[PDB]
Amino acid sequence: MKFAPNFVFGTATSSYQIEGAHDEGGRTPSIWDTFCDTDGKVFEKHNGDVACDHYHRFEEDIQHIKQLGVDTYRFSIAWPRIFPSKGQFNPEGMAFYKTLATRLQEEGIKPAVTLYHWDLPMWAHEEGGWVNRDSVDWFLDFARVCFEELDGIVDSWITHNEPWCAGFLSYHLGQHAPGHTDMNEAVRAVHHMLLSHGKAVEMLKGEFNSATPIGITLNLAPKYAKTDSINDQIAMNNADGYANRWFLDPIFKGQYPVDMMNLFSKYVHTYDFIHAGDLATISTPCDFFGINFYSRNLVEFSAASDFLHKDAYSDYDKTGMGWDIAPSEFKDLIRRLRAEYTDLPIYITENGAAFDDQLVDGKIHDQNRIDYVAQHLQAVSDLNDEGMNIAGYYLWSLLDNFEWSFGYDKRFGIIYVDFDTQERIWKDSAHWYANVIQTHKA
Amino acid sequence: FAPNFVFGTATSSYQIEGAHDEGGRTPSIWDTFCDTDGKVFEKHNGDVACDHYHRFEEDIQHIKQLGVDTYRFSIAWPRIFPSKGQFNPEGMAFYKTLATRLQEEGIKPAVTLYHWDLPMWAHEEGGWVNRDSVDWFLDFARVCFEELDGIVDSWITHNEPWCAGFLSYHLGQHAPGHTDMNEAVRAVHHMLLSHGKAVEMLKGEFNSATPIGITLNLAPKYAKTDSINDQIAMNNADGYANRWFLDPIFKGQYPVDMMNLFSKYVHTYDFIHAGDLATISTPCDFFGINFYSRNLVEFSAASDFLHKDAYSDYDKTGMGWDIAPSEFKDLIRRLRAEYTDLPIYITENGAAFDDQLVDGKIHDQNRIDYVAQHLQAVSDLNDEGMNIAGYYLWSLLDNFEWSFGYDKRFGIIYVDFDTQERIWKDSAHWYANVIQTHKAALPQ
Amino acid sequence: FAPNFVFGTATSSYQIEGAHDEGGRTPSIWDTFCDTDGKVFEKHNGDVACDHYHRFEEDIQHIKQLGVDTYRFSIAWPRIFPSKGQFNPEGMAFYKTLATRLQEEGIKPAVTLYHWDLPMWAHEEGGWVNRDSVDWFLDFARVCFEELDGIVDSWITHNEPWCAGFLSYHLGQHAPGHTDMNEAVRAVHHMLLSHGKAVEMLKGEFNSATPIGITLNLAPKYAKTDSINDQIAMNNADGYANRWFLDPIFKGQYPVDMMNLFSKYVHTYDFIHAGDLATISTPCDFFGINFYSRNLVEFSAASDFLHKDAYSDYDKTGMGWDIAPSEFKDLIRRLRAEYTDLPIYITENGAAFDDQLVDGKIHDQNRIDYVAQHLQAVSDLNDEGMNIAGYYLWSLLDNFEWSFGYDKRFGIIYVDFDTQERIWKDSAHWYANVIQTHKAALPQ
Amino acid sequence: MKFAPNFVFGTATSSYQIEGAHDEGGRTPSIWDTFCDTDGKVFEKHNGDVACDHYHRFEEDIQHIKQLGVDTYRFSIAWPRIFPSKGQFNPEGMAFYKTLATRLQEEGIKPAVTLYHWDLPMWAHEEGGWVNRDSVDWFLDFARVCFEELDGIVDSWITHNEPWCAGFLSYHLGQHAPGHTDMNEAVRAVHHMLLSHGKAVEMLKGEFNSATPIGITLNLAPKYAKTDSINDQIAMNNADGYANRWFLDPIFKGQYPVDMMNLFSKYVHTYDFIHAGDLATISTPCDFFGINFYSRNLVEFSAASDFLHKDAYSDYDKTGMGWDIAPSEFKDLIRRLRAEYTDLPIYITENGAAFDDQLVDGKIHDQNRIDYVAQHLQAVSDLNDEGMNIAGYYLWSLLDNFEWSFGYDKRFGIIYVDFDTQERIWKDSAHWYANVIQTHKA
Repeated sequence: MKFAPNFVFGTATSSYQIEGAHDEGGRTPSIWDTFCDTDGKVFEKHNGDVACDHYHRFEEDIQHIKQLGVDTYRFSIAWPRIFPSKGQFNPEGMAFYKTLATRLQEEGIKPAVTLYHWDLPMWAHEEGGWVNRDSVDWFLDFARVCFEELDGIVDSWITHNEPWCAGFLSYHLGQHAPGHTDMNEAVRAVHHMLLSHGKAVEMLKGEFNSATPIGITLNLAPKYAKTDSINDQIAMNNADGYANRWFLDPIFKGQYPVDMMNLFSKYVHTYDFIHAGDLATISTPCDFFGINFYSRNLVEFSAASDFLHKDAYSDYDKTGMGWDIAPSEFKDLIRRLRAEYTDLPIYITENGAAFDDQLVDGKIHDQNRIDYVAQHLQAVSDLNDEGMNIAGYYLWSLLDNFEWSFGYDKRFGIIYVDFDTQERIWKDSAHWYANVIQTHKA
Repeated sequence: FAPNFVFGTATSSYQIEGAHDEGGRTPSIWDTFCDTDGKVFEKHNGDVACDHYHRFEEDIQHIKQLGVDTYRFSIAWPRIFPSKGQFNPEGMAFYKTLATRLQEEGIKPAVTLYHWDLPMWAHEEGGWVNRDSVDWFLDFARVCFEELDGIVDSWITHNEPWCAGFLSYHLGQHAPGHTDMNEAVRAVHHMLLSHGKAVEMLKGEFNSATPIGITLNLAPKYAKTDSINDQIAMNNADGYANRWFLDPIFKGQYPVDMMNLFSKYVHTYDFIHAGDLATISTPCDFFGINFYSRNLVEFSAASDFLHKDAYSDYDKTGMGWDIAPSEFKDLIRRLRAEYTDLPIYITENGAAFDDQLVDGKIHDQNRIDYVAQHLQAVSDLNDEGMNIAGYYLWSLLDNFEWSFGYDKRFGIIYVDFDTQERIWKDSAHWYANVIQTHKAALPQ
Repeated sequence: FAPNFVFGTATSSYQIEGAHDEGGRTPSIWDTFCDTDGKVFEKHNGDVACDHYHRFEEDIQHIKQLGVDTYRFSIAWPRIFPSKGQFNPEGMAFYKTLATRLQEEGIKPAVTLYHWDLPMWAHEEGGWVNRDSVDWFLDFARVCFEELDGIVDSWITHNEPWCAGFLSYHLGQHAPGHTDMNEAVRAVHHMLLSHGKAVEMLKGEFNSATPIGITLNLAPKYAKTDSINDQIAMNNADGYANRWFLDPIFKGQYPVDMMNLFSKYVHTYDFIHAGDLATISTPCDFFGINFYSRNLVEFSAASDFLHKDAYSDYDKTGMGWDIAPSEFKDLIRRLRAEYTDLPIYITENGAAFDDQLVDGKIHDQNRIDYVAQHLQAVSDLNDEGMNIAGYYLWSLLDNFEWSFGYDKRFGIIYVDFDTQERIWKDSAHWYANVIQTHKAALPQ
Repeated sequence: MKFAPNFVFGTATSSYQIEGAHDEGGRTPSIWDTFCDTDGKVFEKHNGDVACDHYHRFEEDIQHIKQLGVDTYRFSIAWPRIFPSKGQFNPEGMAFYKTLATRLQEEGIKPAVTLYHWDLPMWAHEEGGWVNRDSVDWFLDFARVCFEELDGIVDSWITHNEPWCAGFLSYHLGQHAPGHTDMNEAVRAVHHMLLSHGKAVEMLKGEFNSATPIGITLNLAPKYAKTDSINDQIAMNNADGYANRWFLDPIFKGQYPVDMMNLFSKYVHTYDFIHAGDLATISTPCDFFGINFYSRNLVEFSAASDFLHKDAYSDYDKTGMGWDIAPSEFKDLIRRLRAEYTDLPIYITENGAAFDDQLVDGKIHDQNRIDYVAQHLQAVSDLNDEGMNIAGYYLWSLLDNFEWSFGYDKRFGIIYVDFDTQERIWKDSAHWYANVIQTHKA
């Protein structure tokens, strides 16, 4: 495990998962506030009302981040804090992020700032949300004030976090807010996310004339055929198209994959929501490429599935989410990206694991989480020996937090959080990560 | 309840028998499915189960002490034809003895021919997807009729073709675990046609008057809202669960709304031959219903069949199923209005809850309450003229609950699967007392 | 025929009027469709047509000499509202004069409001796909009612929504020529709802007793063989052509078998709002039927709607359509058994044949024979109590036959489109004599 | 117009379209005999009972071919003459083809022999025809006796003619025999045709140890988008997949195009009829590549079409089939094939046109057919100047003949045939073609 002196270590969070203060500072509800309150959607109707109370306790968390010695803190800006109503900027909301980023710079920590990490304002939802092509303009007005007020104190920008989740998981499979099950809505939502990404990049580099590094973050889950049958090859292909190529191709090639457009045409009977110039804008050149990586999926064919695939039995070790622990597949992915897609510097903007953490005598001996991270850092190092140019690794997450549809039932943090008292207790993985970074610095 | 109302309790062969490779028994599709990775909870299987093949006398005594009029069980096809065309007298002898012993104790044997244990040899030739499955079943039913018709009180041809057909060949959750809608409609068709042919054989060729019928699981479907989309959703859920089976049996046709919907996958219906539906709808003596719950549903634009489950605020069993006795009543009234005047047996009803053994007892007041509510509904329905002739409580014993393995307990008698000890739960004592109370109300 | 049976003849505005840019008229979807390459035979159009807007007096005299009780015509929406919200008195004056003149000659005006000439301004806002089309139509119907209700004998709201909806927005053969099943179901819905709302307006707001109804083209469907696949095929052809329209109008619902089939393309039905179907099914005074032929169909595994045309050995018209008077009778009997007791007008029936002008005459014995057979069928049906109150012969004049242009002649009067000369075909003389003969049978 | 001395000129026919003698010499009916007799399927129930009576008049036709001066005569062998019943070889049927090819060699004319040109025996149809994987073996037994008895006197072999027609037009669109409309049957039929091709090639080169040149003939119709909209791009893609790539990819890449497998999965819910090794065999190396080329298609998107496309309005000059005259598109095609698919030598195994031929004073002044051929020969010459290696051109057809579902209503011949009397009358295009070949020979 050897990293170039240039390599950045990071840790990451998002606004709705940690901030709390959900109705303070002028903040109006997001699609996730109301989704948490919809029956059946979130584990035990858990919500982000209080979360990690980070809005109030940000100073303490800055100290935790300082003590880790990470070069970089990745966080998101709450859209509903900045534009709590349409066209109505909220200076109090912007002040919190201005302070946050100023304070991080003062402590010598790079702010890596995600603009959209899933907390769409309810007023936007009420007009059709991401399905409405106007969402692109709503997003640009949000990005514009962010750039006006923060570009000078931010180290890098990430436009969108996981449009597969915000698009497909949210509007097709109905597991994430706003919980719809409509493939036409989903492809329109994704398209508008990606186009909003491209336009914000053009805005930053054109009219702001800024050289701040900017890119998108995609979650990528490499897909494997259970057998070598032709059916299972189709299945892998289609799982891969649905999770990965539907996003990679527009961003890097300026095209959607026609094989997936044909498969999606069981629901989507026109593609005229893709206007001339959209794909050129989606593929506007960026400074780096962000990857959230958690696992692979083994799949096989299903004659009864619209998209011709279903999950297959996996015999791998699994995290407490039930996801495969899959570092070799992480390496397959990165090689593929370099062979097929891009030469840009890569940041692993998220990697991490939930395990059934046990608090005993004020400690958390999360050897399982240590083993997970160690394997993936090892893989990064080895990939960097092949010239794969992974510029950095941000560990998800700084803190245990609101894990979406699972609520507080799933802990991804290297720092444990008692959600009653708000106490932070470093897990063994925090102590170990701090040390790994220090060893690299020598 | 009426003086001729029957109280019962129910099991099936693979879920209780064990002795999976004894007495000439060869593997069923469930034996191999249990061994297929990812299909059954912790790869649990029916190798031992409740070891009933060995302990049947003990279980008979349990049945006797319960005071039930009826014991419903199934015949393991792989015990009877362990290979194609090769009858196994030792397998039949177990069932002949079982039924004789029940009669000797004054208990009516209600016998299910097919409760899901298709022989592997049949599966290896295409299973229920193959139209020859009708003849394979017929040969099975024929020898059962030859050897047992004199000793059984009633016959049930098929148990839950929605499960054996759709859950098994379309949704892949039950053996053999396929996910192919064309296989699944062919499978269901052959099961229903096999039922029709078995009833014709019993009444024509055997000239027997033994009551015979089919058992369907029926799950009434409700719309979340009154929007037309949600009405379409309820229509299609109800077609998929219920009407696909009820229409052929009682009307001699398949519902064309569902044929059209299924034509996203099924591009020909020529597997339905001339005469098939006339045979499927051949007249029977009763209609068996397995009832557990309702489903509340709504529309989904991204679903092939236009529906998905909607959130339910009902009290639920340990399966997460709604406790839905009012909906049971809507179901029974609907059947009388739209489908049949035949006498109805509730061939299964019951519940799984998280049973705790404490100081040798099982305080399953939740199961008691579940059953009480449905018995009350039966009684009420019978006051309306709805002619429910009996109720069989699923199940006598905790047993192998399919893809959930031994993790879900439906028994009124607890079974410790390490020791095979039977321990009566509170629900067993209570059920025995409910039957006594009903008998004490009748004039002797 | 009965003493109050009416004989008629029929046209529509765009097919005969001409003067396409005069009198304030702005273009319809057909004007622009005729100019779109590949859509209409030799890019023929309705610029001149039969020049009836100018020659109406001559045509009235022709109608008078025929002796018909009724003349059915349509009102050009682009003459009345040439722009959204801008009423055009000069356009209305033509129709006021026309109807007044018909009355003065003792001829009943049967008036079609929508016969396919949607204004381009409406099309540019989404046409019939837009729910606002209901209000646009309503404003059109309102002024027609205001200005003409006193002078018209009956109203027909819509002519052939299967054509205006499916043939136009799904199969792309008629204006505006789209091929989108979601547009097509929305279009049909808005046409039917517009009908319902217009009838409510006439009877509620205008408090008028003028008879009003809708006109559907209906094409009875037959299976090539008795296989279930061919039965499914006939079911789906009949749903697509007929039941999609009959069920909402007479039953207040859309057929769910067809909703399911159409869900290969249509993934939500929330364009049907609360109240829509109650309004669509509002009671009317008669039911209009345009009848031309049957279709024999069979199954096709490769067709979305599971059917295709089957070979027909029937005698055929110059359109290649079956000559099918027996099937006309099955249709009318079926309507009385399953849908309605309302009086029926045959608002169109007729045929195209390859007419030859020779020495100033047209010997169309083929058209005579076609019409004779259907008139005989009407008479026979009326002896059975089937209550067909009238028959309107399509058409008075050879005219613009849509995507076929002037290449197909349905008139009983021949029109030389170079000179505008009208020449009575043998069928016109014969029809006049048939009406005389019927009048001479009645006691004066 | 200059052709290498090596360039071969040809003319072409097929057995059922010219032979007649339908019930003589032991010949049993083909799927086309019975299709012609099925109501509604063929123009005026025309059939090949007599056709051009070539079975009897072959000597005269050899003389016509001689007089043309063509290097090559392309013809087909009637399967129902060779195996009129399953497993029952018919020496009388083989003798006619042995004589035919011996006589052509004696006159110094290369026989180019098509094995399957659409006349499947009714006994094969009765067992499921090309849908049945056993069709591969039935075909091999036919090919085997052909090779045994004819390889020594044949100049080249063509395994199959237009599997798009024999597969898709015949089993999906129902326009050709046996007239089915079933997409599952169609893809199975095609697959078995292609696999039978590959196996026959392996047989010829392995167990026969023969070096006779062998290849497949595909009809290829290049596809063009009406506009530059994304929808119309999808439409072009799918028209191209359906007509061309579904055949080109297996043959040259050993794969089916997954975009078309996904689109076809509206009807075809499993692809396990493609067994391991099938695609390797389908793509077995061949000596040349045969192209039947007639036209292009301009297409546009349709939301109501399963395969997302429909024909668009064409303003090009058209033949009497209504097909575009499209030589520039012919050149697009050949360039593409060299850029994307193959370097093998190409034979244009069919090119020609039907026009409303007028017989006046014993002549046929078919200037329209001359102009058509001239443009395409010109295009071949120009392509050969770019190094596109078109080794030869066979003009369809030697004779007016039975044009399938159009019967005798469509005349593709350079030699007119009175079908009452059987008289052959050279059209002006015959005289012109003869002369073009002679000019090349100088």
